[PDB]
Amino acid sequence: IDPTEQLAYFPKITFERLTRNYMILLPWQHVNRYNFVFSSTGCKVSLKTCIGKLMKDLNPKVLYFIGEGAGNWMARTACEYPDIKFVYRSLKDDLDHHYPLEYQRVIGELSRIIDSGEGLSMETTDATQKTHWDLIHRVSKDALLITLCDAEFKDRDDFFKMVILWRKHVLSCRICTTYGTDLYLFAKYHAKDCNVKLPFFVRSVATFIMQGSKLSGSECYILLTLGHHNNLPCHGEIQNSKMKIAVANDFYAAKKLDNKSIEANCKSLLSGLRIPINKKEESKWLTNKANTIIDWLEHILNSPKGELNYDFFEALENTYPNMIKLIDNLGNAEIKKLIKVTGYMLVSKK
Amino acid sequence: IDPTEQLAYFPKITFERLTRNYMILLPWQHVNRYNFVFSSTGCKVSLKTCIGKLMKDLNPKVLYFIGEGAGNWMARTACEYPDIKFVYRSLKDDLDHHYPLEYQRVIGELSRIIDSGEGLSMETTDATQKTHWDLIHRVSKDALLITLCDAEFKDRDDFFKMVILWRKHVLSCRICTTYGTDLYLFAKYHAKDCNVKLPFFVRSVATFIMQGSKLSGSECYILLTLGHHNNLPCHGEIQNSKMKIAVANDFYAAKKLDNKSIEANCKSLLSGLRIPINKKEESKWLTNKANTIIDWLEHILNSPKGELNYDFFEALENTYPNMIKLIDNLGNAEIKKLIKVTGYMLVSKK
Ligand SMILES: Nc1ncnc2c1ncn2[C@@H]1O[C@H](CSCC[C@H](N)C(=O)O)[C@@H](O)[C@H]1O
Ligand SMILES: Nc1ncnc2c1ncn2[C@@H]1O[C@H](CSCC[C@H](N)C(=O)O)[C@@H](O)[C@H]1O
Ligand SMILES: [Zn+2]
Ligand SMILES: [Zn+2]
Repeated sequence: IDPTEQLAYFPKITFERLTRNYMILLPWQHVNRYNFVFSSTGCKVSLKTCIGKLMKDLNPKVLYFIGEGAGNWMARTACEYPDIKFVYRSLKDDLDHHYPLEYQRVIGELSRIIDSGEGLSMETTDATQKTHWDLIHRVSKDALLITLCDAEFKDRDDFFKMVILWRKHVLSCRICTTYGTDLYLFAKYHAKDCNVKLPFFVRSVATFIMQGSKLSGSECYILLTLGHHNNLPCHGEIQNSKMKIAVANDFYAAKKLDNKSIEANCKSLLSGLRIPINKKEESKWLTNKANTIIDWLEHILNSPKGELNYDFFEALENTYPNMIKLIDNLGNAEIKKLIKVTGYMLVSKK
Repeated sequence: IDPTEQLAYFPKITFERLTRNYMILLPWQHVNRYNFVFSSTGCKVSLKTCIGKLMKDLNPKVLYFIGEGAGNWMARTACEYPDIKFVYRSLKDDLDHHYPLEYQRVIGELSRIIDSGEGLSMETTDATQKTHWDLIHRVSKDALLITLCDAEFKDRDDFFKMVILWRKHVLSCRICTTYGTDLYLFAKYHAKDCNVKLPFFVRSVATFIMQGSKLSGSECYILLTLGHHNNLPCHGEIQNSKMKIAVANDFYAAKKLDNKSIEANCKSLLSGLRIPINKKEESKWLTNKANTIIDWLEHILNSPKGELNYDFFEALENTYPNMIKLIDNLGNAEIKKLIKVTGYMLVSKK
């Protein structure tokens, strides 16, 4: 139940601040996330590593987490800083997690989350709605020193709607205004448009590019404060930083592995067993989906041990026939689950 | 959506009214129930076959169904009599179905169920509680001409608690009393104690022994009316009637087979495909449970075609090694699902 002891199940995070390409089809950023089931985002972004000096400078007693889904990012934060309380908000709908199901799993209980948002309307859970930020202090009367946002907006221009609303709150809140300009919002951002100017009095301190970010996108985490408005990054800038990481850096695997989680993800993709190789250095009964799953994992089993980097991952994709049959027959949720189980196999090899 | 056309998915019911034994381990009474998923009871008992002449004599416009789980018995009744409305009650708890999920499936909608019991307490859903029978006319102001009970009471002596309560209602109900003694309760009964006398003024018209009843039990359906109280059956009497059926009679299979249901039950026991035999007259990747499932179904595939009766079923059990490994490794819900899929395979053979 000790928070600092649970961090051993979390992997070492590599990031970068602000002609060789890989061409892969699988979400390989999920290799070192085998120890997690409902949410996975806690493995790509970490507060102690990315904005650790900022957490020292302004010691927040309460952290405000918006658009947090299953709460894995919040969960790692609970392990990294075992004396910090949390305020949780995530969009209330059928399609996504609106309860910290992963936090509850790795931490044990919701005691440290003083306000989980239990008993709130669809409107008061949406970061793009004024009433959400109005009811943010409904329990915690602590200022929004550091506000974390990981919301995956359907129309990406909703990012701005919540940025303006964050600004509007910190500049019109009895609690927050007593801290001045030294208030930060660490939000996930996709570069839909190049060199876009931030709303009035919103400044980008730093742009963070994650190793655990999907290689094909333009996803980055930007530290926002109150100050003279500047331009946001662009697809190009992020893409070269993302690519530079993939070549040089290798994916770090969690020091300790949670067997209960490994087995959870296994049962989750398909109800069938994983095998250790006997090397010591018909399948007609399964459905088309169940076969493609086992056949990929068989290829991983038969494949030798290699460094956990996009060089070796590209090789595993190029050494497998029916790669396109695979990506078509398995949904985005299944392929992500697949890589968690694949990464475990690759870590447990030799 | 036509009720009479949906009866083709229901199997022909064989029953009996009131030294050779089989020794089987699997619930074979589930062979002809491949077309059903949430509930299965509709295949062992039918009103048009068992008490068809009684439904003619007193034409009920509304039928009262208590302890009905997923509502498959009610569903077959809807097909057998396409102009009858229903009142539904089943115990409200987490462990069992308290909504007619199977009726909704085979019929399409809950339009014919005038009172599904939606918005009732745990107490008003329990047949052993006075308030249940008090709120029975909360919608339907039609007398309890024929009341059907299939409740699977934890302590079997709760059967009497509801029988006395049924009596107490029909003899103290403004609506019901206007019909006199000619009121019937068709209830499931287990012979816990031999020759037990029914409560005062409750008479057993007939005792019904089903082919689709579990061979090892003492389950029977007894038609109860208001009259001089008589004795209930006993384990012995039922057992010889149950055995007499198993020897002579063969299980009738549904004329038409619902592919959507067959596939539902398949996915339900394990997420893997069923194969047609190519005769034209490693498995290390699966878990211990998934293997025992496939290995049994492989034995059924390799086995020749035979009559759907306990003679052939005993033979299939005696021709299979690890029969005890099977019954231990698979729960009562899984083995029941297994036989539904087994029966489909046996029906689809040659
Ligand atoms: N407009 C909006 N306002 C608030 N939350 C939103 C939103 N649009 C999407 N979301 C939330 O954003 C989430 C993206 S996933 C968040 C994962 C999280 N960082 C973790 O590690 O657990 C979704 O689950 C959804 O509930
Ligand atoms: N005391 C009680 N009062 C009412 N219902 C009860 C009960 N004890 C058990 N039950 C119900 O009895 C059901 C037995 S299964 C009923 C299946 C039904 N004939 C069909 O074909 O769909 C359980 O689902 C449970 O909800
Ligand atoms: Zn505030
Ligand atoms: Zn009445």
